[PDB]
Amino acid sequence: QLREHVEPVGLEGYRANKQPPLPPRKYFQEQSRRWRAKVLTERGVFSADACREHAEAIRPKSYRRRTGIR
RNA sequence: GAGCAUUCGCGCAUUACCAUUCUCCAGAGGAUUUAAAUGCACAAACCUAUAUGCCUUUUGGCAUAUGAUUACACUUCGUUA
Repeated sequence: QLREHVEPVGLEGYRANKQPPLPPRKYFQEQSRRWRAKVLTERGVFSADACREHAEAIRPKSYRRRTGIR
């Protein structure tokens, strides 16, 4: 609590002290899943969208950990 | 039958990002999402199924008359100052 409010720790810029993003929330995961199902249905497996989405899925991602319940 | 000649038309096809790890994982299951009538309801032509008045009720029951009789009117294409 003192680290949050009393000592001066969050006083630098944004480019310093920035964090990796939190992982995508479940609504956005469901939206992306629906988009991928749409793409594989009406555009095909061998499309640029499907292959690019798979290629972006295979690469690792730098994330944080959720601390709260939301 | 040439032509995306024309239409803020219709249907189909197509559009590529390159990291960098603090995301719980693996299975089981078939919901959600997307796609489209050969499904549903009708519509349009096409084919099939006597007159007066009473009651009608998506339609027939009742008297009369050309009437118990093998018989009878009509679709005429015209054009030559």
